[PDB]
Parts: sequence; C-alpha cells; structure tokens
Amino acid sequence: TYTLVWKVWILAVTLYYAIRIPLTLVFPSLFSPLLPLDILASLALIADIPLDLAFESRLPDLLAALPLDLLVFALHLPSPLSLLSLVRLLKLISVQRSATRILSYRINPALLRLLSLVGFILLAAHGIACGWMSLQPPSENPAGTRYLSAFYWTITTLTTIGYGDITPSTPTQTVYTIVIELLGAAMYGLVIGNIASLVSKLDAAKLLHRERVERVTAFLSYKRISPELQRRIIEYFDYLWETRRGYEEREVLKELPHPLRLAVAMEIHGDVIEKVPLFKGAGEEFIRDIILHLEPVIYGPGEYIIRAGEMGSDVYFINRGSVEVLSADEKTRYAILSEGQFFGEMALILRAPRTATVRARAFCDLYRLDKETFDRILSRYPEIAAQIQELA
Amino acid sequence: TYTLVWKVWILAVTLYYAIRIPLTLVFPSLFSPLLPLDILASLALIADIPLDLAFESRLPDLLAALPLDLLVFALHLPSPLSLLSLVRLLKLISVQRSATRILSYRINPALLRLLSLVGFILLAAHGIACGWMSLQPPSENPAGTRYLSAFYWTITTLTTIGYGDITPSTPTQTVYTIVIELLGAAMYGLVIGNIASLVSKLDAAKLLHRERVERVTAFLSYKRISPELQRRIIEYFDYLWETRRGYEEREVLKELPHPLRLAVAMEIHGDVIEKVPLFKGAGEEFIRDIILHLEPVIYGPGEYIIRAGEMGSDVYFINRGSVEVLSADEKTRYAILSEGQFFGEMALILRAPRTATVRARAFCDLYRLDKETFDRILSRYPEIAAQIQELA
Amino acid sequence: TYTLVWKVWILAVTLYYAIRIPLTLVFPSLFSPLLPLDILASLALIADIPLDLAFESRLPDLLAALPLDLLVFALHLPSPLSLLSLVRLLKLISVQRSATRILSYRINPALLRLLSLVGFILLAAHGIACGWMSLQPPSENPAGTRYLSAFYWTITTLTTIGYGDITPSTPTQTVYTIVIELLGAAMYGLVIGNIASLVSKLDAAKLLHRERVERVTAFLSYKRISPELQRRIIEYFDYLWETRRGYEEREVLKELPHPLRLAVAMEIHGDVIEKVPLFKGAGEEFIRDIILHLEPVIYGPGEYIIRAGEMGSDVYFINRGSVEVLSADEKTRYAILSEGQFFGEMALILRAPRTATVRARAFCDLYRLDKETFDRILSRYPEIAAQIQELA
Amino acid sequence: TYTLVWKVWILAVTLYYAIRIPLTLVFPSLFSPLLPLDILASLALIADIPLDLAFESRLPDLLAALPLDLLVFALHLPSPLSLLSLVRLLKLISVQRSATRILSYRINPALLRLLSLVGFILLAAHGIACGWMSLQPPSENPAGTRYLSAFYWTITTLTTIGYGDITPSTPTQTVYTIVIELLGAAMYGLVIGNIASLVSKLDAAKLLHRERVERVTAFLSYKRISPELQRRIIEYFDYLWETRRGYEEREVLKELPHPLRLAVAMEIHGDVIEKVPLFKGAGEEFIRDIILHLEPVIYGPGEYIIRAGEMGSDVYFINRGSVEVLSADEKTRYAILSEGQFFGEMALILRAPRTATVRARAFCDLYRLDKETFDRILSRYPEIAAQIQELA
Repeated sequence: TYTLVWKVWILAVTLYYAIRIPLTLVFPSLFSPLLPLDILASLALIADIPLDLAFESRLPDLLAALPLDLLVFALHLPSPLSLLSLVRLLKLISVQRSATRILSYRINPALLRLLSLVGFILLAAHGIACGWMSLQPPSENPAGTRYLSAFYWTITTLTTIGYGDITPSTPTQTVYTIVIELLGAAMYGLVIGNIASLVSKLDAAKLLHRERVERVTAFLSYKRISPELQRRIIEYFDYLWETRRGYEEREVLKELPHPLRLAVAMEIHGDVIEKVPLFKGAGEEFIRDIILHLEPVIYGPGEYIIRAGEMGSDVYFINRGSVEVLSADEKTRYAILSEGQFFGEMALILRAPRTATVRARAFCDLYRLDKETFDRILSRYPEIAAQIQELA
Repeated sequence: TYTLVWKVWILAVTLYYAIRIPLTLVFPSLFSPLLPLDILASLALIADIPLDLAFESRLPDLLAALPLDLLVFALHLPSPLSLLSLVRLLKLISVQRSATRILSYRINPALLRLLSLVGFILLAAHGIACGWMSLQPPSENPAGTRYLSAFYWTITTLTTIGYGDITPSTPTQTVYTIVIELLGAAMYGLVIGNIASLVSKLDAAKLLHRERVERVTAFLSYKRISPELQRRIIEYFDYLWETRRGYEEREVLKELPHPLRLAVAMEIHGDVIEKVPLFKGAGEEFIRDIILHLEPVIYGPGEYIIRAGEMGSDVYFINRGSVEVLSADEKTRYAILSEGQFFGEMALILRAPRTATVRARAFCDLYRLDKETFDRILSRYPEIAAQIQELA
Repeated sequence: TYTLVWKVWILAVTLYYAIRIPLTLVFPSLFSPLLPLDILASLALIADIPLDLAFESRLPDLLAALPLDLLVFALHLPSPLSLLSLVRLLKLISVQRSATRILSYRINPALLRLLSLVGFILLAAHGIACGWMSLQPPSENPAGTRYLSAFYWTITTLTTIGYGDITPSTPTQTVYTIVIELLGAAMYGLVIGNIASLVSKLDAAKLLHRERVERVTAFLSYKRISPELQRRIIEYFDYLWETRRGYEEREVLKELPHPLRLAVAMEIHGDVIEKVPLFKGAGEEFIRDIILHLEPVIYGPGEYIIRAGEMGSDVYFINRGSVEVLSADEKTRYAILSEGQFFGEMALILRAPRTATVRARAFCDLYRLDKETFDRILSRYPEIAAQIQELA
Repeated sequence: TYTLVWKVWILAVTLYYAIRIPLTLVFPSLFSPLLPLDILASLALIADIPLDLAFESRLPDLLAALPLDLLVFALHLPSPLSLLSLVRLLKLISVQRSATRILSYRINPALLRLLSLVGFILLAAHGIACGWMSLQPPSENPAGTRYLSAFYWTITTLTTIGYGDITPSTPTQTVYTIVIELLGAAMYGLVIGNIASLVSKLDAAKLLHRERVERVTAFLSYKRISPELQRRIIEYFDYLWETRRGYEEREVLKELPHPLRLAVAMEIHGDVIEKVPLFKGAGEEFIRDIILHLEPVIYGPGEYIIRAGEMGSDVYFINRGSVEVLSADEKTRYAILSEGQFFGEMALILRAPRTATVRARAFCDLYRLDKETFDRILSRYPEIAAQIQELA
C-alpha cells in the first residue's frame, strides 16, 4: 500500500507531461515560468526506474527515462527536430501496463479497456488540436480562442459529425486532415466495438436461464403435454431464478476441490446430522462420508414426497422449506416439519413399507440419502454395521 | 394489480416533470397558468415514498421527494442557481429500477434496455435543445420556431449527421457544442452496441443446429462415406429441426427435477403402458420405475427395426410414427401398427430369436426398453419376479 | 416447384407496387398510360389469397388484397386522404415471411436478414425521396433532376454523411427531416449490428480450435514440460486441424441416433472386419456388436504402438495411416502394414506377452478393440465362446 | 521457403498494378516513360500460372493472366471501352486467398481479416479518387493539387464525416457520389463489425474465470455460508487464476490422445515414482499403469490433509507446494516435506489407522492415489500382487 501512492504519482506526472508537452511545442512563451515542475517531474521519471526494478517490455520506461526534453526547450531547436520531445509520451504504455494489472479484478476488464480508451482519446485529442493550431497561418489572436477552435475542430472530426464550418485551406493542412480523419474513424470504431462488447455479455446469467426455459417449453409443446403441468414447470423455473439465480446445485459445487467441497458441505449440514438417533456416538469419519453423498431435490407446493403404502427407500433432510405429514387417507394431519429437521429415517435399517403420507407445503429444497448408497459406504465401517443390526 | 396503476401514474408524473422543467427554465412566462399540476404532481411524488416503503439505492427517490422546485419558480432565482430544479430529474433512476423488474420476464431483456435507451435519448434531447435555446442571443422570435430549430440542431448533432447549416458563434456556445458532441457520440455508440447485442443472439436455436449439421457433414466427408447415407443423415436433421427445433430428447428433460420429470414421463406414457399383458394388475410403484428407464430412438423411413432371425432383446413402444410388420421374406405383410401401440414384447420373459421383420414407414419417434434394465429393476420386486415365471 | 414461380411473381408484383405508388403520388401525370399493369397486378394480388389458402399473421395479405387504390388515382383525392394508397405496401410483410422460410436453409440466416435489410433500405429510400420531393416549393424543373437531388439527399441523410449543401427551409420540411434523421440512425445502426453479427460467428471452427491449443500450451508451460514433446503436441493439433477440421471423433458421432450410427460404423468398418481368421463364418449380429465398440486413437510418427515384451491386451485395426513392424531389437524390419489391414490380433484368445515391436510411420488414425470389452460382449453369444476355445 | 519470396513478389506486382492502373487511366501522359515495368510485371503475371500449377476458384488468376491491358494504352481506346483494363485488378482475389492460408495460424484470423480490409479500403480509395478526378470539368491545375483534393473527398465520404466543402455539381457526379456513399457506409460498417468481433473475444480466459467465481459466490451466499470460508474460496480462485490461468487440470489433458497423454504424465511423474520402496524393481508396464490413475487435488494453506487417528486410504505425491508433518497433538513438528517427495505410503499394503497429522503450509498441488484403484489395477499383475504380501 505504499507503492500504490507512488503509482498514482507516476500516473499524475505522465498525465502532466501528456497535457503540457504539445501545448508548449506550440507556445514558446511557456516553459520558462514553469521549469521547476519540469525539474521535479523528470527527477520523478528518472527515479521511477530503480523502484521499477526493486520492490516491483521494459524499453518504454527506459526511453521515457532520459531527459531527451529540456534540450529542445533550452537550445530552441527548430520544428522538424523538436518533435523528439514527444518521446516522453511513450511513458503511457508503462502506466497502461501497470494499471491493467493492479486493479484487473476489482472491475470488469471490458469497462477498464473502455475507460482507458476514452482517456487516451481525450488525451490525444489535445495533441491533435495542438498540431492543428501549430500549422495555422500566424495572426493576432489570443491563446484561448485559437485553442478553443482547434479543439472544437478535432472533436467534430474524431466523433465523425463533421459540420464543415472551418475546413482545410493549404495542402499541408489537407494531408494532416486526411490522416486524422483515418484516426478518427479508427478511434470511433474502437469505441463502438468496446461498447458492443460491453453490453453483449452484460446479462448472461439472466439470458441463459431465459433460453433454457424457452427450450424446455418448446420441447414439451411438441409432446402435447397438459397446460396445468406446463404452468407448474414455468413457476418452478421462476422460483429457481428468483432464489439462486438459475444455477443448478450439483453443477456449481463440482468446480471446488475436495477440501473446500467437504468444508462447504460441512457448513451446510452441520445442525442437520447431529439430530438422528442412529448416527449418535458414531465417529467423525462416518459423518464426513455420508455428508458428501447427499443429493438435492426440490418439490413444488402440493407434491407427494412420500405416499403411504409405497415401499420407500430413502430418507429426506429438510434445508429450506416446510412440509406437512398426513395420514393414509390424507385427511387427519399428524404434525408439521420445518427446516433443520428430517423425516423418513425408518428405511435405512428396515425394508418396511411407508406408514404415512408427506405432502409439501411450499417449495422445499430438501436433500435426500438413498439406501443403496448408505449400505455401500456402510460396508467398510464394521462398527456401525454391527451397531445398526440391534436396531434392525 | 392495484400498485401497477400507481407505478404507471408515477411514470407519467416523472415523464411530465422531464418534459416540463427544462422548458420552463427557458420561458418564464409559463408556470403561472400551470401551477395546479405542479401542486398535484409534487404531492404525488411526496406521497409515493410511503407507498415506496409499505406494500413495496433509495436516495434518488428521497432527493426527488422534496419540493426543491417551486422556490426557484416563485422567488425568481437567477440562472446558475436555478439549475438545482433539475434535482427532480433524478426520479428517472427510480422509475428505471422499478420498470426493469416489474416486467423483466415478459420480454427480452435486451429489447427492454434498447427501448429504455431510446426513451432517455429523446427525453434528454429535449433538455439539450432547451439548453441550446437558452444560451442564444435574445431576439424577437416566436416560441415555436426557436424551439424547432434547437431540436433540429440537437438531433443533427446526436445522430452524428452534422449538416452544418446552423453552427456555434460564441465561445460559450462552442464549449456546450463540444460537450454534447461527446454525449452524442456516446449515445449513438450505445444504440449501435445495443442493436448489435440484440441481433447477435436473435437466432441461436437455428444457428446452433446449422453448426452441428455442418460439423457432422465435414467430419463424414473425411471418412469417405457414401452420398446416399449422407443424404439420409441430412434429411434426418431436417426432420429433427422441423418437429422439435433441433433439441435432443434426453438432454432437455435432464434439467427438470425428479418429481417434475416423473410427472412429464407419466403424462407421456400413460395410455401406452396400460395395454401390455404382463404389467396388468401390477402395482403403481412398478410402473413408476419402468417409466423412468425408457430410452428414445428415432428410425428413418425404411429402416429395419427388427430383423427376423436375430436374437432380439428389447421391446419398443410407439409414440408418434407408424410402422409395418412383415414376414421373414419381407413379402407378405402381417399388419400395421400406429401410435399408442407396441411390439416386440415377447423378449422380456424369453430368450427366443425374433419371428418377424418390422420395417419403419415414416419417421417413428419410438421409445424402447432393454431386457438387462428390465431384469435389473425387476429384482427388487419379488412379486412380479414370480408373476413372470409362469409366463416364462 | 410450380408455386416457386408464383412466389417470384408475387414478389415482382409487390416490388412493382413499392416502386410505383410513391412515385405516382407525386406525379399526377402518370397512372393513366400505365393503368393496365395496375389491372393485372391488382388481379394478381386478389388471386393470390386463394392460392395463399389452398396449396399453401394473415391480415397483411388481407389488407393488401383489396383495391383500396385506383379510387384515389381515379377520383383525384387530395393529399392527406391519398396516403391510404400506401396500404398496398403492407404486402412486403407477407413476402418477407414467405422468403424467410422457403430458403431458410440454403444460406446463412444472418446473411438473409442483412440482404433483406438492404432491400428494404433502398426500397424505403425511394419512398422517403418521393416524400421529400413532394413537400418542395413547386417550380419549373424536369422530373429527372428534381428526383435525383431528392434521392441524393435521402442517401446523404440515411448513411449519416450529411454534407449539408441542400438543407430544410420551411418548418414542415424540418419536421420531416428530424423524423427521417431518426430513421436514418435506426437503419444504419441495424446495418452495423447485422454486419457485426455476421462477421462475429464467421470463423467458429477455426477459432475454437485455436483457443483449445492456446489452452493446452499455457497449461503445459506451467508444468515445466520439455519443448520437444510440446512441439510434438503442437504438430499433432496441426494434423488434426488440417485433416478433419479440429473435431474429435467420438463427440461427433454421439449426436446421431442408433440406426444411423450403426450404418456409419458399418460403412467405415466393412472391408476391415471381413479379414480376420476368428470372425470368419460368425453371424451378422456378432459383427454388429463388435463394430460399435471400437475406439479411435491416433499415433504420431515414431510412436511405439506395441513394444515387444509387454503383456499386450488389445488388437488394432488400421484405417488411414501406415505402420511398420520391427523385431525385438528394433533393427530388422519384418514387413510394412498399410490401411485396410490389422495387427496384434493374437491377444483376444491368448494371455501371451507380445512378440514384436510396431512403430508408426506417419500419422495413423487406427481403431482398437480391448480384450475386456471383447470378452464382455462375447459372453452372451455362446457359439463363438466355444469357437474361440479350440484356437485358445 | 523459396516460393515465399515468389508470393511476396506477386503481391508486390499486383499492388503495383492496383496503384498504377487507375492513375494512368486518368493521365495519358504516363505509361510511356514507364512501359518497361509493364513488360516485367505482365511477364511476372503470365509466368505465375505455371508456378501456380507446379510446386503449388482458379479463373481470377486466369483472367488476370492475359495482357488485356497495353492494348488500351497503346491504341488509345476511348473511355467506356478503356475500363476493361481493370481486369488485372481481379488478381487481388488470388493474393487474398494465398495470404489467408500461408500465415493463417501465425496470427489471430480476426486481425488478419481486419488488416486485409484496411488494405483494400485504402487501395480502393485510391481508385475511387481517380474516378472522381476523372469526371471533373477539365482546367489548368497541377496533377498534385487535383489528386489531393480528390483523395481528401473520397476519405471525407468513406469515413462518413462529410464536411461538405466540395460537393457534386453535375448529375453525372451526383450518381457517382450516391453509389460511393453506399460503398462508404458498407466499408465503414465492415470496419466497425470487424473491430467489434476482434475486441469481443479478446479476453475469454479472463472473463470465463470471472463468471465462474461470480457464479460460485452468488450460489454460496444463498446457502448463508460463513464469510471466512467464502474468503478462503475466493483466494483459492485467485491462486488458480494466477498460476495456471483458470483451467482445471483434468479437463485440459482429456483432449490429448492416449500416447501423448501417457507421455505428458511420464514427463511429469518421472522423478516422483522412482523413490518409493514398493515399486522398486517393478516392471515398466506397472509404472505406466499406476501413472495414468493419479488424481490431482489442491489444498490451501492450513488445511488438514491427514488427521492422525483417521482410517486413511490414500497416498499423496507432492508436485509443487510444501507441507509439514506434525504429531497427534499438533504441537511437536516431525519434519518438513517439499516437492519431489511423498507421504502416506503406508496404506496401500495395510489397513492401519493413520499415525501422524499432515498440515499444508502453502498451496500444495499434490497428486493422490487411492487404495481401491491400486488393488483394482494390481489384480492383473500377479507378481507384484505376491511381492506386496511379504511386506503386508
């Protein structure tokens, strides 16, 4: 955090050179009551390269490092030889390459390139305006209203509006006008391309979800499906969008490695698995094996989770919704279960057919565990394998 | 549905302020025979925030809530201090954030952003035209033909045409012209970017299908394949496009959860599975286990589904097409089977070689069931396992 | 193929109306020595709707069907009431919706939308030029050089160049100029958006392949891999691009259904499997089971396919390359094998260690068969299971 | 490498014709003191087609091959018949189709199309400027300042700026101006479309990684997860970006074929597997079977790899990080292990519970081997199966 203020100082110094140098190439009456900031700023640029080595594709800084300027501005070099004082303007490559990585994950990398392009376009419109003001016929004109017309012209040309009120006169103006018309078309094409690349990927999570629903609907209309069930599928996708933004559960935490996925499943199913009267007193490495084999399912409002009279093979842990427990005639309510609790646990040890009917109330988000998977990962731990038989 | 008319009323009130405020900052002769709508509208804006709390990133509404206006327009505040009456124009952020979610799934979210941008561009071209008309040299000119020229100018500049018939004169006009040339280039770049993002994803289902066929064709031309079979593959992809829009069956209903996928398979194979003389009288939880293990295949016209003399291991249920049953010499037709019926059922219980040849007639869309899968999910139900032996 | 010429005739008739109607709304001296084509063309439009029903979102054709025109042009209706003769111009929606599906898979659907947009832009620039020529001050001017200036103006405005040599004069011209400046910006944004969507997906097969190689290279440089092997991987990807255009073998023919995939594998491995002295005389349903379980691998030039002294478990069928067979010291060449033949077959029946070393010569493209897969699908056919034991 | 200089010579000759031919169609005073390069260049073009056949969609070269020119320029053919000397300009299709494949994998194919388009736009702006200079009213004007104004005009029109200082006068100028306004809008739309397609796919690896992290974060905020673990996941994704650029290990080397994947795994795990005292003296075909079944996992700093007292089933090989070995109380350090070494090896032969606790120090990048996979691929090699029992 103490080199960040130095990078900001370097950015300020090179932004100062980018504003000052083409403005003083036109006006010789400057630079003399402003030389001390030249001294401070060239000392800053020559002192940057030891801090560019220590505590920190190298030749832009090396070419901006030397005082190639101050020699033109003292010895009063003529026009086609003065322009090498533009070599300091190569410093912006170094500042660009530093700022494109010191904050390359705070913000969107498309927005960063767009802001950098807008910065370079204004900072280069200043230089083009200074060049246009340079190759004018000299006359008595204050240095505000001869710069303001040149900046008006180089904005009218670069933004391709082209009013045409003030135009080239001489051939040496017309060649400069042709080459910056090419630069204006290039910069404005780059701006439109960056805005197009910025607003194309602007909504991807919300457009991929919209494409998937349109896919499922246009498939199920071919199978001549009922409209009630199709409305229920559409409201399922509305719930799954407005809670977890479209993403499926088991495809998200497949990209985590094993210790992080174990830790996430441990933070989720912590209070849920220290309630059952079968895993009580069991070891830690048994919990960490059953906790990685839970599978998420989502029941809509009014779905039958368990019908009484079915065989029944799985046990359900509730994470988010609520659920209700009914009798075999679906008339007399036994109780109501909410998040943090479980049901259907009397199937891991036993083959018996279900004894109650469990209907959902709202959207549930409940995890389940099979019996085949339970007995498969129960085999290699013989102590719980003998513990469950006395309850069996 | 009674807050929707209130949101429409709020949108109308803030659209009214956006049209009125810069038009009355230029003309002082207004606001006096039009004050009662100011009263009604500021009461609407100050009454919106209790309904913005109850029955409904907060400070735009809070800053648009206070009557910062009417004070400028009564006490006749001068020009650089009057412009704070623009604070009411911050209300459009609230209306934007409400309308971007109350109908965010009726229409395409790209079209919504494009329409919002066109609305803001016209509604801001009005304000820019009022500013241009404000900083004109005053003269005797009716208030229609001095607004019409200003709106003509601010459309010629923002749409980057730039005729150049009426241009800046003073420096204080030229600075305003430079800054709205930048705004015009920005808004027109945003329009081109949104149109490009709208017509890029406009045909995805029809372009992905076209890419897949071009992939398969360019691969099979490398293997030096026959042209007849390649024409048959291309007409298969034409059928699969013009019926179910390219999408494969088993990748679509893999994104549904278990109860919805069960219900869809139940609505499809309802009349198909209550016909066989083996599952008759069998339980409900056996149908719901064989109905999730059917696999779709599609035979073209003239394909051999079953050849007589083969071993034969699977049973086929017809969903959409038609099919014909032939003898072992493929000369004497036995019968014809259409949708809703089945064939090949004498292989689940028996090891016997096929006794007839079944050729397709048109494209079939028929589901099949294996014998290994049948015996695998038949093991855990012993009652049907003993029921099938007496037919075996 | 006899309704195609009728659709071309309908397209010609409505293109004729689109060119003629705004040109005769300006000039009253027309329509009288050109009425017989009006008769023929309105008869064509009113006769299209029975052929639009028989042998073939309906109301554009129904509104273009009636002779709402000829009444204006005979009874000489004035200007704000004549414009309903534009109702015939609604026919272009029907021709658009017909042509967007009768050839929707000959060409790229992006190119079709771009060509349709260019057609509508020229065909609407004609109408806008007729409107501009209509609201001019009348004077003595030939009907060529008053149309040519109007078409020059409506191309200078719509393509956003905007010279500004001929400009609006009256307010009723300026309103028309503002509204078609908006239309010009809209049409030119649509053109840039369609060109951008056309050249973005223009090279996808050649850019996805380039991304995959850059991915593999940037991963393997992290593992600090040798440069020789990395050059060999890059030349492997060059071979796989310049033969089958990047696509992997087993992901392409996974999108075909079972009968087409069976037929493709049958056309490939036809002459290859009627050579081995183990499958000779075996049934057809054994070939059709081993021919679906072959797996493609690709060896580079100089790779060791089989080393003599290894255990050896698989048999290799050559499809495209060539290969050479060497002794155990890799010094004395036995023979050379080319496409259509096989090697390594003495491992399906036997457990014996390999007896020769087989090096590749060029890139091979050879299919292999395992021994576990062979014995797994060999179990259910007992006759070949007893046939192979006497060779075992 | 000796046909590359010939392709460069052909490109130079046709670039010479593209610059010269429309410049000499305007000026008749040329071609006479410059005929020897016509002789050399037409001989080059007619000699290209035998080298286009030997050592190397054909008719552009065949139509550019004949000397259709020199006849116009000698016999002084008039204006509407001279223009067939433009047939030589069809050579650029051949040079385009050669250069689009001789370096089609050095650089990005989007940048190549953009550079080709800029080349054709300048090279066609020259021809359009020559045409504009051709249909001018003739007067006394030097051939520099009558070409410079025409090139200024055809750049002002094609880049859609449109100053409007010099405009059409005659109708035959205005038709030419309309048709090249259409060409200017087309070329500038193509430039904006190619820049948009170039900067849209410019950062894909860095944007896909950013989308995946935003996906995981927005999912885990729904599950109400702890902020400490969420910060640990975000720093895991920062490590995985700044080392191997986001790409997962086992999805990258799944696209290599079997011999290259074997060779890569051999170059990685070479010094790692010749250290264990169990595989010492074992055969080569056992190493090449255990080296393909290693699975990469990544532990963060401070994770528990092995807890002392657990059952323990796997052996870990370290590739990149460092790790520390602690006692059962996590207080007394035993030793420290770095890359190239391994731990946990006393579990392949034995069922015993772990005896030490191994915590990570930094990010590890370590490969592991299971015991089920080890015994599964250990079964088919009986010699090592009996070798491990005496250590068991």
